[PDB]
Amino acid sequence: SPTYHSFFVYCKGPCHKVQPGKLRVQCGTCRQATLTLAQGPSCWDDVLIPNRMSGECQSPDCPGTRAEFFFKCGAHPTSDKDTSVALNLITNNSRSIPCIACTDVRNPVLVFQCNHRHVICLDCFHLYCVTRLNDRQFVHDAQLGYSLPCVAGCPNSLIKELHHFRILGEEQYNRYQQYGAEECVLQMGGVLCPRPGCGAGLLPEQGQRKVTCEGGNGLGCGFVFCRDCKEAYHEGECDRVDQRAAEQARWEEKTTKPCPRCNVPIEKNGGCMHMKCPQPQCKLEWCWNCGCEWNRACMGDHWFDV
Ligand SMILES: [Zn+2]
Ligand SMILES: [Zn+2]
Ligand SMILES: [Zn+2]
Ligand SMILES: [Zn+2]
Ligand SMILES: [Zn+2]
Ligand SMILES: [Zn+2]
Ligand SMILES: [Zn+2]
Ligand SMILES: [Zn+2]
Repeated sequence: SPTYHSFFVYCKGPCHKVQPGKLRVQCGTCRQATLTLAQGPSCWDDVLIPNRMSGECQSPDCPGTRAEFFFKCGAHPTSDKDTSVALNLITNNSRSIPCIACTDVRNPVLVFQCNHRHVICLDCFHLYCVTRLNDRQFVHDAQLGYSLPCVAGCPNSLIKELHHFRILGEEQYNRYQQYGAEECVLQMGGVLCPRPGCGAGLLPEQGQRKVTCEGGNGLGCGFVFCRDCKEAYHEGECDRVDQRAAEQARWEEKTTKPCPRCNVPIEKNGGCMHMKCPQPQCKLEWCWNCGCEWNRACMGDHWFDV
């Protein structure tokens, strides 16, 4: 069996891309991996929202009870300080839901938070982002920043977790981070350097037709152009969705398994994989997905499932 990954993070290095991640927990007081939970997480809310969960710290002389969750890259060994941000939209495609754009079944996939919960693959999410970025069609939000909604155009589907734009790659992501400053230069009646390589945000004298690509702190490529036609400076004068694919690509379209040791059935209590046999004879703790004994690798790879 290949490893079942519930979690995906963006690793700042050495990976510099999206990788499967490991979920971890520590005492919110002492910041040590000694926080014991009465019952494990079952959803993203349990791990993303501060103080949502509780437990008891096994550390000597620590009264902490706050469960603090963080993620790490799974590609390589990592310090417990080397945390990465969780791309909570990215989902394990257990259900084999087709993509909304290429209609291929891939894993993992990004699931928007609209009502229909449309599904899109990471390669097609990249394309959607780069297009919107080039056509300068990101949506401004009220002090939130620039985001995108579901590719279907659904309402209430803006991505709140802006780090999901890291999946564009460092080049495209840098552009996105600079999106606002570009928009604002233009709103101030400024202009961008016509040279595709440069594209500096310039604020030449109002009225001035002759613009030189130069600016604050050494910025500039030295190109000298006309402000009206964007050509080099001249003396004289100028001269998406498929309706069927979108219905197929919906996240919302097995409930009991026999205990592995004793065989009495158990019903799945939430999204948590940690199964505890209530049967006195047995009392096997096991992983709902893998059917094996409960263990750290399971916690890290898929403590809960979505
Ligand atoms: Zn990494
Ligand atoms: Zn503690
Ligand atoms: Zn949608
Ligand atoms: Zn796709
Ligand atoms: Zn320039
Ligand atoms: Zn001109
Ligand atoms: Zn059992
Ligand atoms: Zn497992």
